[PDB]
This record gives sequence, C-alpha cells and structure tokens, in this order.
Amino acid sequence: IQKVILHDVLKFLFVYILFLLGFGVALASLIEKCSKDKKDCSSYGSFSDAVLELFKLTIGLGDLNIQQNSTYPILFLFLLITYVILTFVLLLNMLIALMGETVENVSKESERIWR
Amino acid sequence: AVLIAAGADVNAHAKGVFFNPKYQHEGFYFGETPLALAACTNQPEIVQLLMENEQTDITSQDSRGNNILHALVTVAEDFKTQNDFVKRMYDMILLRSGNWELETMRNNDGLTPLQLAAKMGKAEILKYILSREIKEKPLRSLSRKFTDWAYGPVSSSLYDLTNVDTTTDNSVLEIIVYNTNIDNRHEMLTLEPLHTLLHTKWKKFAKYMFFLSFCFYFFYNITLTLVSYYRPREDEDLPHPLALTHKMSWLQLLGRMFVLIWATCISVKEGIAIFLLRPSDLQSILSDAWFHFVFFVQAVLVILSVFLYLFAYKEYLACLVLAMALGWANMLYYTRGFQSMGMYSVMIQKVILHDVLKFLFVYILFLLGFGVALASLIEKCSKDKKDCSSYGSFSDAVLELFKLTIGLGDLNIQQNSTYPILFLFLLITYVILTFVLLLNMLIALMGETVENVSKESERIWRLQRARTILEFEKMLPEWLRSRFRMGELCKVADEDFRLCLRINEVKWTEWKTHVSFLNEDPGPIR
Amino acid sequence: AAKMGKAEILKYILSREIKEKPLRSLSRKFTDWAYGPVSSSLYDLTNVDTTTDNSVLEIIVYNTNIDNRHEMLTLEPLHTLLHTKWKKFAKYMFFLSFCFYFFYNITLTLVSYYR
Amino acid sequence: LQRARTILEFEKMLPEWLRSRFRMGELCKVADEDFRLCLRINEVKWTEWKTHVSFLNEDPGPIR
Ligand SMILES: CCCCCCCC/C=C/CCCCCCCC(=O)O[C@@H](COC(=O)CCCCCCCCCCCCCCC)COP(=O)([O-])OCC[N+](C)(C)C
Ligand SMILES: CCCCCCCC/C=C/CCCCCCCC(=O)O[C@@H](COC(=O)CCCCCCCCCCCCCCC)COP(=O)([O-])OCC[N+](C)(C)C
Ligand SMILES: CCCCCCCC/C=C/CCCCCCCC(=O)O[C@@H](COC(=O)CCCCCCCCCCCCCCC)COP(=O)([O-])OCC[N+](C)(C)C
Ligand SMILES: CCCCCCCC/C=C/CCCCCCCC(=O)O[C@@H](COC(=O)CCCCCCCCCCCCCCC)COP(=O)([O-])OCC[N+](C)(C)C
Ligand SMILES: CCCCCCCC/C=C\CCCCCCCC(=O)O[C@@H](COC(=O)CCCCCCCCCCCCCCC)COP(=O)([O-])OCC[N+](C)(C)C
Ligand SMILES: CCCCCCCC/C=C\CCCCCCCC(=O)O[C@@H](COC(=O)CCCCCCCCCCCCCCC)COP(=O)([O-])OCC[N+](C)(C)C
Ligand SMILES: CCCCCCCC/C=C\CCCCCCCC(=O)O[C@@H](COC(=O)CCCCCCCCCCCCCCC)COP(=O)([O-])OCC[N+](C)(C)C
Ligand SMILES: CCCCCCCC/C=C\CCCCCCCC(=O)O[C@@H](COC(=O)CCCCCCCCCCCCCCC)COP(=O)([O-])OCC[N+](C)(C)C
Ligand SMILES: CCCCCCCC/C=C\CCCCCCCC(=O)O[C@@H](COC(=O)CCCCCCCCCCCCCCC)COP(=O)([O-])OCC[N+](C)(C)C
Ligand SMILES: CCCCCCCC/C=C\CCCCCCCC(=O)O[C@@H](COC(=O)CCCCCCCCCCCCCCC)COP(=O)([O-])OCC[N+](C)(C)C
Ligand SMILES: CCCCCCCC/C=C\CCCCCCCC(=O)O[C@@H](COC(=O)CCCCCCCCCCCCCCC)COP(=O)([O-])OCC[N+](C)(C)C
Ligand SMILES: CCCCCCCC/C=C\CCCCCCCC(=O)O[C@@H](COC(=O)CCCCCCCCCCCCCCC)COP(=O)([O-])OCC[N+](C)(C)C
Ligand code: NA
Ligand code: NA
Ligand code: NA
Repeated sequence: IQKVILHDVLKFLFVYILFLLGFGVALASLIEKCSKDKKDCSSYGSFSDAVLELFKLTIGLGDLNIQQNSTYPILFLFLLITYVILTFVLLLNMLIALMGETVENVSKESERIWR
Repeated sequence: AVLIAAGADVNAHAKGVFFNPKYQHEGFYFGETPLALAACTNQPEIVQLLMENEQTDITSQDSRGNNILHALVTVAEDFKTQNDFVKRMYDMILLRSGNWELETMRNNDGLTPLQLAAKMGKAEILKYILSREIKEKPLRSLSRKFTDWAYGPVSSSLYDLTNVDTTTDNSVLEIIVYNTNIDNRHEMLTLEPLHTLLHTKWKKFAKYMFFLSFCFYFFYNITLTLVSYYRPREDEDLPHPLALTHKMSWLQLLGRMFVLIWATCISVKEGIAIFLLRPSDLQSILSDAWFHFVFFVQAVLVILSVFLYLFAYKEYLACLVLAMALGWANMLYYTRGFQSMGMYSVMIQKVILHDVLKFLFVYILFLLGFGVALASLIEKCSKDKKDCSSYGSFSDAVLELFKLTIGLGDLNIQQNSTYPILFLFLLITYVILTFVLLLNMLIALMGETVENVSKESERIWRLQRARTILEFEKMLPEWLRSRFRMGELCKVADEDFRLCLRINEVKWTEWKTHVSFLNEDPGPIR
Repeated sequence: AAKMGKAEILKYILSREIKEKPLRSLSRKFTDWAYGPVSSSLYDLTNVDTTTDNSVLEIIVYNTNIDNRHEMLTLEPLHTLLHTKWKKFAKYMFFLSFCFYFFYNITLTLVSYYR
Repeated sequence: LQRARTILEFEKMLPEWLRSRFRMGELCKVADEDFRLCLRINEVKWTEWKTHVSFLNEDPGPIR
C-alpha cells in the first residue's frame, strides 16, 4: 500500500485534475442565463457545478442529461464524450496496468522491508 | 600475387550498373576499387598485399565521391549478422595511412566518414570513432580520446569535440537528433561524448529557458480563461471583452492585450517550424511534430474568435471554448522537464496508438449495429402520446446503449416493443459483448503494452528532451553562445589544439602501469 | 509428409541442394548466381503449387487432423508463394468482396428502418 | 493461416484462362533437357565465406 501510493496513485491524480478542471471551465462557459425557466434549467451553470457533475460521471453515480441550456448542443456533446474517452477508457484502465508492474517488483523485496 | 607481379592495374574502377545498384537485391556495392573489394569481403591478407604496392592510390574516390573509409561505413551491419570484421578493417587501413586525409574528405553529398555513420544509423562504427584511443607514440595524434592523468584506479580522459558539437553545420549531434529515417536514435544518444554534452547544456542555460517557457504559457491560459468565463452576459448585448472596446477607464487592461499579441507570436513561429520540417509521412507526424500542430491550432482559433466578432456571426463563442479546452490539455507538453512525469507521458502515447484505437473501432461497430436493430423494433407512440419508449429513434437508442456501458441511468425493459422477449435477448447480448468481453480485454492488453515499453521509456524520454535543448540553442544570439560554450583548449601534441571535454572514471578490474598520459602531476591544476 | 504433419522431413525435401556434379540433378534448390555476399536461388515448384491436384500447398492448408499447420506455412517456397498470390489478384478480390457486402447491409438496414 | 485459406478459395473460383495469366514462376534450364518452372528468392549472407562453384550462370546481373 505504501509503494503503490507513492509510485502510481500520485501520478494519476496529477493528470486527472488537469483534465477535470480543464473541461470544467469549457462546459461552464457554454451555458446560457437561466432566467427563462427561472430554476433548474441546467446542472452545468457554474464552474463549481460543472466540476461536480464530471466527478459523479467518473465514479458512476447519477444520471446523464444532455438537454442543457447550451447554445451549441453538438459542441457540448463533443466535449462530454471526449472527457469519457480520456478518463474512463484511458486513465482508469492504465492505472491497473501500471500497478501490475509495481506489484511484480516489490513482491521480491516486501518481506525484507517488513522485517 | 601472380597477376600483380605480371602488371595488373591496381586502380581499376568497376562502374557498371551491377556494381552501382538501384535496389538492394539487384547488385553489390563495395566501393568500385579492388582495395575496397578485398576489405568488404573479409580478406585481410590481400589488403596487406595491396597496401604494400606503391601504385596503390589509397585516397582515390569513386563516382559517388566515396573513398575507402566511406565504403566501409556503407556496408556495415550489426554484430548479429556481420559479427565485427568491418570495425577491424577500419582500424588497419587508417593506421597505415598515418594522416587525417581520409577522415577529413567530403563526398558528393558533403559528408565525412564521421557524418555518414550518423546519417545512416551505424551505431557500432560510431562508437569506435568517437572513443578512438591509440597507445603507441608516433601514431597517438590520430586519436579522439586522450588520458590526461591517472593514479591507481582514478583516471581523467579528454574527448575531442571537433565536428560533434553544434559550433558548425551538419554536426554529429544535430544529425542524430533530427533524423527521421533511422529507428535507433535513442540508442545512439547513450554514447559517451554525446551523453555528457547534452547534460552540460541542460544545467547551463536550457533548464532556465524551459521554466520561462512554462510561466508565460501558464499566464496566457489563465488570462484567456478569466476573460471568457467572466464575460458580460446579456441577451441583448454581447461585448467581446478582448481589445478593450468600452471606455471604462479600467486598468489592468493589458491582460486583454496579452491574448492578442501572444496569439500572433505562436501562430507565426509554429507555422515556420511546420514549414521547415516536411515529414511526408503520417508516422513522422505523430512521433515528432504533434505539439507543433496543436500549439498552432489553438493560436488560430483565438485569432478567428476576434475576426468573427468584427463580422458578428455569433459563432465566435464556439471558437473560444474550443481554444480553452485545448489549451489546458497542452500543458502536458511541459512534463518532459522531469524524469518521473516525462516517462509517464511516453506510456500515454504508446497506449493510445496501440490499444485504445483498436478498441474504439470494434465498439462503434457493435454500438451502431444493435442501435438500429432495437430502434426498428419499437411501435408508434400515439397510444400514450408521450414518453412511451426511450428507444423510439436511432439517435435515442444509441444514447441509451452508451449510458448503459458507462454505468449511468436506469434499465427499463417495459418499452413499446411488439416482441418483448426478442428485445431482451438483444439487450443482454450487448452487455456480454461489451461489459464482459471488450472492456475487460482492454485491461489485459494494456498490461502487455506497459511491460514492453517499460524497458525503453527512459531512452525515448531523453530523445524528447534533447530536441527541446537544441531548439533553444538556435534561438539565442551569437554573443550568448560564446559564453555558454562547452570545452577547453588542450595542447595535445606539437601545434595541436582540439577543444576537448573532460570525463572522470574509476576502474578496479584491469590493473596496469600507466604510460601515454598527457600530464605527470595528477591533481587538478586551477 | 504434408498429410501427416512431418515438418522436419518436409523442410529437408523442399530445400534439397546437392553440390556434387553427377548428382546435382536430384536437387530442388539451385544457385542461379552469386557474388560475394549476395546470391540468388531457385526453388522447384513441381508438386507444391496448385497447378495439379493434391498439391503440397493444398494439403497443408485444408488439413483438419494435424495441429501444426501454422508452423508448416513458414517454410520457404510456401511462404513466398502465398505472398505472390496476395499481390497479384487476391487483395483485389478481397476488396470487391467487402464492397458488395457493405452495400448489401446498408440497403437492408434502410428499407427495414424506413418502413 | 486464416488469410491463406481465403487466398486459395478465391483461386478455385476464377476461370481457367485467368489462372494462366496470374501464374507464378519461370522456366529454367537446369540441366540437359530438364525444365522445372522454379521460383526465385534473393539472399544476403555475411558469415560463411567460401569460393563459389555449382552455379547455373556465370554472369551475376539480372538478364532482362
Ligand atoms: C487534425 C485532424 C483532427 C482535427 C480536425 C479539425 C482541426 C482543427 C479544427 C478545430 C475546430 C474547427 C471547428 C470550429 C467551429 C465548430 C463549432 C460549431 O459551430 O459547432 C458545430 C459542432 O462541431 C464540432 O463539434 C467541432 C468540434 C471539433 C471537431 C473537429 C474534428 C474532431 C475529430 C472527431 C471526429 C468526429 C466528431 C465530429 C464533431 C462532432 C455544430 O454547431 P451546433 O452545435 O449545431 O450549433 C448550432 C447553433 N444553433 C443551435 C443556434 C442553431
Ligand atoms: C507546478 C505545477 C503547475 C500545474 C499547472 C499545470 C501544469 C501541468 C504539468 C506541468 C509540468 C510540471 C511543471 C513544469 C516546470 C518545468 C520547469 C523546469 O525546467 O524545472 C526544472 C528546474 O527549474 C528551474 O529552473 C529551477 C528554478 C530556478 C529559478 C528559475 C527562473 C529563471 C530565471 C533566472 C535565470 C538567470 C540566473 C541563472 C544562472 C545560470 C527541473 O529540472 P530537473 O530535471 O529537476 O533538474 C535536475 C535536478 N535533478 C538532478 C534532481 C534531476
Ligand atoms: C488538433 C487535434 C487536437 C486533439 C483533438 C481531439 C480529436 C483528434 C484526434 C486525435 C487522436 C489522438 C492520438 C494522439 C497521438 C499521440 C498522443 C500524445 O501525443 O500523447 C501526449 C498526451 O496528449 C494527450 O492527452 C492525447 C489526447 C488527445 C487529445 C487531448 C485533449 C484535447 C481536447 C480536444 C478538444 C478540442 C479539439 C479542438 C481541435 C479539433 C503525450 O505523449 P508524447 O510523448 O508527448 O507524444 C508526442 C511526441 N512528441 C512530443 C515528440 C511529438
Ligand atoms: C447454432 C446454435 C446457436 C443458434 C441457434 C439458432 C440458429 C438459427 C436461428 C436463428 C433465429 C431463429 C428464431 C427466429 C424467430 C424467433 C423470434 C420470436 O418470435 O421471438 C421469440 C423470442 O425468441 C428469440 O429470442 C430468438 C432469438 C435467437 C435465439 C436462438 C438461440 C440463441 C442462443 C441463446 C440461448 C438462450 C436464449 C434463448 C432465446 C431467449 C418469442 O417471441 P415473443 O417476443 O414472445 O413475441 C410474442 C408476440 N406477442 C407479444 C404479440 C404475443
Ligand atoms: C494524497 C493526495 C494529495 C497529495 C498532494 C500533496 C503534494 C505532495 C505529494 C506527494 C509528496 C512528495 C511526492 C513523493 C516523494 C518522493 C517519492 C516518489 O517516489 O515520488 C514519485 C511520485 O512523485 C511525483 O512525481 C508525483 C506527481 C506530481 C505530484 C503533484 C502532487 C500530487 C498530486 C495530487 C494533487 C495534485 C494537485 C496539486 C499539484 C500542484 C516519483 O516517481 P518515481 O518514478 O517513483 O521516482 C522514484 C524513483 N524510483 C522509481 C527509482 C524509486
Ligand atoms: C486529491 C486532491 C488534492 C488537491 C486538491 C484539489 C482537488 C479539487 C480542486 C479544485 C476543486 C474546486 C471546486 C470549486 C471550488 C471554488 C470555486 C472557485 O473558486 O471558482 C471561482 C473562480 O473560478 C473561475 O473563475 C474559473 C477557474 C479559474 C482557473 C481555471 C481552472 C483550470 C486549472 C487546470 C490546471 C490546474 C491543476 C493542474 C494539475 C494539478 C468562481 O466560483 P463560482 O463557481 O463561479 O461561484 C459562483 C457562485 N456565486 C455567484 C454565488 C458567487
Ligand atoms: C464506454 C466506452 C466509451 C467509448 C466512447 C465511444 C465513442 C462514441 C460513443 C458514443 C457516441 C454516440 C452517443 C451520443 C450521440 C447521439 C446522442 C443523440 O441523442 O443525438 C443527438 C445528436 O447529436 C449528434 O448528431 C452528434 C453525435 C456525435 C457526437 C460526437 C461524436 C464522438 C466524439 C469523438 C471524440 C474525439 C476523440 C478524442 C479522444 C482522445 C441529439 O439529436 P436528437 O436526439 O436526434 O434530437 C435533437 C433535435 N434535432 C434532431 C433537431 C437535432
Ligand atoms: C529577452 C529576455 C527574456 C525576457 C522575455 C522572454 C520572452 C519569451 C519567454 C517565454 C515564452 C513562453 C513560451 C510559451 C509559448 C510557446 C510559443 C512561443 O512563442 O515561445 C517561444 C519562446 O519561448 C522561449 O524561448 C522561452 C525561453 C526564453 C527566451 C528569451 C531569452 C533569450 C536569452 C537566453 C537567456 C535565458 C537565461 C540564460 C541562463 C542565465 C518558444 O517556446 P517553446 O516552448 O520552445 O515552443 C513550443 C514547443 N514546440 C516547439 C514543440 C511546439
Ligand atoms: C505526503 C505528505 C503530505 C504532503 C506534503 C506537503 C506538500 C509537499 C510540497 C511539495 C512536494 C510535491 C512533490 C515534489 C517532489 C516529488 C519527488 C520527485 O521525484 O519529483 C520529481 C518530479 O516530480 C515533479 O516535480 C512533477 C511536477 C508536478 C508539480 C510539483 C512541483 C514541485 C514544486 C513544489 C510546489 C508544491 C506542489 C505540490 C503541493 C500541492 C523530481 O524530478 P526528477 O528529479 O527529475 O525525477 C525524479 C526521478 N528520479 C528520482 C529517479 C531521479
Ligand atoms: C481518437 C478517436 C478518433 C480518431 C479517429 C481518426 C482516424 C485516424 C486514427 C488514427 C491515426 C492513424 C492510426 C495510427 C498510425 C500508426 C501507428 C499505429 O501503431 O497504428 C496501430 C493502430 O492502427 C489501427 O489499426 C487502428 C484501428 C482502426 C483505426 C480506425 C480509426 C480509429 C478508430 C476510432 C474511430 C472509428 C470510427 C471511424 C473509422 C472509419 C496499428 O497497430 P500496431 O500493431 O501497433 O502496428 C504498429 C506496428 N508495431 C506494433 C510493430 C509498432
Ligand atoms: C471516438 C469516436 C470518433 C468517430 C466518431 C463516431 C462516434 C459516434 C458515431 C455515430 C453517432 C451518431 C448518432 C446519431 C446522429 C445523427 C442521426 C442520423 O443521422 O441517423 C439518421 C439515419 O439513420 C438511419 O437511417 C439508420 C442508420 C444507417 C446506418 C446504419 C448504422 C450501422 C453502421 C455500423 C458500422 C459503422 C462503423 C464501423 C466501424 C467504425 C436518422 O436520424 P433519426 O434518428 O431517425 O432522426 C429522427 C428525428 N426526426 C424525425 C425529428 C427527424
Ligand atoms: C465478374 C467481374 C466482377 C464484377 C462483379 C463481381 C461480383 C461478385 C463480387 C463481390 C461479391 C461480394 C461478396 C459478399 C458476399 C459473400 C458471398 C458471395 O456470394 O460472394 C462470393 C463472391 O465474392 C468474390 O469472389 C469477390 C471477388 C470478385 C469475383 C468476381 C471476379 C472474378 C474475376 C477475377 C479478377 C478480379 C480482379 C483481378 C485483378 C486484376 C464469395 O465471397 P466470400 O467473401 O469469399 O465468401 C464469404 C467468406 N466465407 C467463405 C468464409 C464464408
Ligand atoms: Na455504476
Ligand atoms: Na446509477
Ligand atoms: Na491486470
């Protein structure tokens, strides 16, 4: 647990927060003013709301709704599918492949480090 | 020996089409002379027989401009195929000549034998030439490695930097880094006068220019984000906050000017670096100039978002938002200053090209295949008049199968389907093919890619940092390159100064008494 | 030998080169020319090519019994002979087979979705 | 092996006058009255050095 955190988990969290806060401002700058429906017209209305909705989409909770208050509805869906490919397909599946290389090397030495 | 004593011409040139072949299987190129034929076919007794003859001109050139030492570089191969006889023929011919006449001769392309080995990727000959040390006294001047002092285990050597450093054109360091053809650039930079020479450039000037490059690109994105997120938002009024149109007399308006003048500094500069490097190959695009296009595509979308405001098409906002999201993903270029994150960005490049693109080709075949089958199976929604099905169209069925794979939403089998058992058979078959087969096999194939690239990802990183070091060096002026110059003048022999580079070494295995040193007193003198 | 899967005897027969003069006619591999490293050889194709019935190439491909078919096709007069067929006619017949099966599905989909 | 089964099933389909045009090989005079329709493969070898006998042709270059 000590070797996996220092080698693998900290490099993952550095690249993930670059993509979380990067697509979070792009999607928040693309939503209109909510005066026409006066409440609950969008869940991406702020920077703090768009970062929360992209974090729920990675751990698997909630529900996906593309009927936002966006001016450009095709551009919103292009940036929201690109976020899924970079994190759900690339970064989370590569963390498992890099932990299997760390475990293979520390298994030779973990008994002498314990004593 | 019968024919030479009978008067055979020892300077004939076999210049036919079979001896100057067009393709590699049609003929055999050896150097057109009978001295090169004996050397390229591993016949050392006939080489010694021909060099003793006084009529043998050892400095003759063929039609390509090559001489005897250019031709041995052309036919050289690895240790696996051609074990090592070419490296021993290069040494025997050079010592009998006794001059620098063959080493400093240029063929019709303008290359010496040292620059021809770096052009073709001959890493076993180039290891020999850069570290050539001759121990005998009258032939010591033909070396490129000199022992300055030695005392027991410790020694100190000097490596010649005549045509390997970037003080001239077509240097050895510039040919190895910028070579699109060969496929062992990252193994040729581990050689010893080249490995220390890039490490010296990174300490003196190159790490400080890589930090000013980071700071002014970070401030460029953080002032592009704030002016686009904090726009004046009205339905009746949409002022572009850039160029400072309203006379509000609000200072710190230079941040609005810093996006205009810095978008033109990038689009002009990255247009030149694409123009000077024509790859003519899609593999050379992805492997060397990926960050030249993607810094150029961003800086154009910032400029087009200002020309579309002057024409008022109201699609400028589509170009700013694409420039904001692309700009924060371009901060991953700057992870090559560090070894830990720089080797991690080499894994991301190899996993996308090998594993992720094959997954997306088979997944979209199954997504769009079951999407039309399930959409053609749902009735007309006039009986309930609204919300009777979520699979009513092709565009709705593709969306509901994408949500079912990433894990969101809710599964409902009470559709408006005519055949309710056939709908559930096609919806469970989609889960087995993607959730059980394709997503679990992507993890198993990434573990095979990671296992092979882990052997090579450090040498691939140092080739990516070496291209960053050299492009900083063509930028800074002539009077800065004299101050940050490597090496020191060393009196090698009588009237011979070569501007060498010093490397220290400790060795405990081969014990010997020391001769052929340049200096008797071992300690550092000043 | 091709029927039973004897890959060590079949490697010997297909590349049999005899150097002596009166018994050179019993070869199946002849040196056309040579100059230094480069040479050029000739491989006999009497009963290994598909101009006759029960050829060696047809027995190795269509054999259900043996379990080393994919190792016996690496042998040398058989490896170049399949590469020559793919360049001359077989890659062009594999592309017309793709185009008329793609158009068959794309006209079956449109008439069933737009009923 | 999966591509080789696709190549051969295309060859039984196309007619007899197409198989003469796409036929592999060339007639080679091996000995006195012996023609065998061989196939040519080139090779470069750097390890075993020897003098050359038992060749069919003295002049090494491609003749036409
Ligand atoms: C180097 C090779 C790769 C890169 C190529 C490009 C290089 C540089 C170019 C860069 C951008 C050039 C386009 C800028 C302006 C377009 C924005 C726009 O108007 O919205 C458009 C969306 O169109 C998009 O989504 C564009 C997003 C990028 C697509 C580029 C291909 C990506 C590869 C993935 C390929 C598959 C994905 C295809 C896209 C889905 C549509 O507009 P709207 O939303 O309908 O608004 C209607 C407004 N209304 C409602 C008021 C009536
Ligand atoms: C940070 C998070 C932000 C996240 C935002 C998103 C970003 C996303 C990702 C981002 C990737 C990570 C950030 C990129 C940073 C790279 C910069 C760099 O090159 O660092 C280098 C040092 O840098 C220095 O130069 C030291 C600072 C001294 C002052 C420099 C001012 C120069 C002016 C004064 C000039 C005049 C005076 C000079 C006299 C000659 C580190 O290099 P190194 O390899 O470690 O060095 C070897 C050390 N070793 C031996 C242990 C190996
Ligand atoms: C113009 C297209 C931009 C992307 C568009 C996406 C669709 C186009 C399809 C692109 C096909 C993807 C294949 C990429 C090939 C190599 C990957 C790579 O370089 O890895 C890098 C990681 O960088 C990444 O994260 C790669 C992910 C691509 C998109 C990044 C998010 C941008 C958002 C886009 C939204 C706005 C789109 C607006 C424009 C349409 C690091 O690896 P490297 O070791 O540094 O390798 C470079 C080697 N070199 C340094 C010597 C050169
Ligand atoms: C080679 C060996 C493997 C292949 C074997 C076959 C080879 C070739 C055959 C091909 C298809 C032959 C059947 C065609 C017509 C049947 C369609 C039909 O009427 O719907 C039926 C569903 O039945 C099905 O779901 C059939 C789907 C394929 C099942 C074949 C076994 C798959 C293995 C998986 C094994 C376990 C799964 C079993 C299936 C759940 C029921 O109809 P309904 O929906 O109730 O409609 C009522 C209408 N009403 C409401 C108006 C009153
Ligand atoms: C817990 C979550 C919050 C923690 C954050 C607190 C900051 C302090 C964090 C950690 C404390 C110090 C780091 C580890 C100390 C050295 C040990 C080591 O192996 O380092 C490794 C990892 O080092 C990295 O490169 C991590 C990547 C960037 C770190 C950015 C902060 C953490 C990301 C989360 C937040 C990002 C947002 C903020 C970013 C600006 C170096 O890799 P290596 O290859 O193993 O080198 C060892 C050599 N060896 C293999 C030969 C052995
Ligand atoms: C394990 C983790 C350890 C580390 C912890 C980190 C984990 C979590 C990190 C962060 C979580 C933050 C969530 C929101 C919190 C406060 C909101 C806020 O301040 O935004 C403010 C400014 O926002 C802007 O104006 C735009 C953002 C500017 C920076 C651009 C981000 C790109 C950085 C990418 C690269 C950086 C990273 C590089 C790689 C490291 C505005 O707030 P608001 O929403 O508009 O409020 C409006 C409501 N009101 C009107 C009622 C007043
Ligand atoms: C789990 C594994 C993940 C793998 C992901 C697999 C990938 C693909 C996965 C999923 C793609 C399909 C799912 C959603 C699309 C359809 C949604 C829909 O309802 O239609 C919408 C239309 O929208 C469009 O017409 C544009 C569709 C393309 C969006 C971008 C393509 C991929 C981006 C590439 C990313 C760059 C790559 C860079 C990354 C490195 C809505 O239209 P409508 O409903 O008809 O009604 C509206 C009214 N109207 C008709 C008047 C208009
Ligand atoms: C004049 C005095 C300095 C003050 C103002 C500085 C103004 C400029 C500062 C920073 C520019 C920020 C770069 C971000 C945008 C990239 C595009 C661009 O236009 O930048 C260019 C200029 O970038 C540099 O060359 C940085 C080094 C500073 C050079 C100026 C000092 C010269 C004297 C030396 C003495 C220094 C210290 C010596 C140690 C004692 C290149 O950037 P890049 O990253 O290489 O290109 C992208 C990578 N890519 C090619 C793969 C695509
Ligand atoms: C855990 C207890 C609680 C947290 C502690 C309290 C906070 C701790 C604060 C600071 C510690 C943060 C980590 C720095 C040291 C990591 C060690 C390392 O190897 O780094 C390497 C790269 O790692 C990087 O530096 C990547 C750049 C990411 C941004 C971090 C910049 C650090 C400046 C600090 C600013 C703060 C940013 C973060 C603060 C939010 C160094 O590069 P390298 O030497 O060339 O490669 C090493 C490989 N080798 C070992 C084989 C040679
Ligand atoms: C980002 C998402 C959108 C991108 C799409 C843009 C198109 C351009 C895409 C990528 C640019 C060019 C491809 C890579 C260039 C060569 C590098 C390479 O290694 O190729 C590899 C992958 O090549 C494939 O075979 C991919 C599978 C089919 C690709 C279909 C488009 C992408 C699927 C998504 C969209 C599908 C929908 C459209 C399809 C009609 C070949 O495999 P290899 O075994 O590694 O060979 C290397 C040899 N080696 C191992 C000895 C080293
Ligand atoms: C990383 C990814 C990069 C690449 C991007 C791709 C990712 C995303 C790709 C695609 C997402 C597209 C989502 C829908 C968007 C437009 C809708 C549309 O045009 O359908 C139209 C035609 O539709 C038909 O008539 C049936 C389909 C014909 C083709 C058959 C599909 C099988 C292809 C399988 C093999 C192909 C792949 C092979 C392997 C590659 C009808 O539209 P509608 O729904 O009926 O509207 C009705 C509403 N209205 C009545 C109000 C008007
Ligand atoms: C007559 C002139 C041509 C114009 C009309 C063409 C009409 C037909 C074109 C394409 C048919 C499309 C196939 C899809 C459906 C498969 C079933 C089927 O019936 O197809 C069959 C015919 O398929 C072929 O043989 C393709 C090659 C064309 C043969 C006709 C030219 C003969 C002359 C040669 C000169 C060519 C050029 C030489 C270069 C100079 C076989 O298809 P399959 O894929 O092998 O079978 C499935 C695989 N499986 C066996 C494992 C199951
Ligand atoms: Na879930
Ligand atoms: Na859920
Ligand atoms: Na695994």
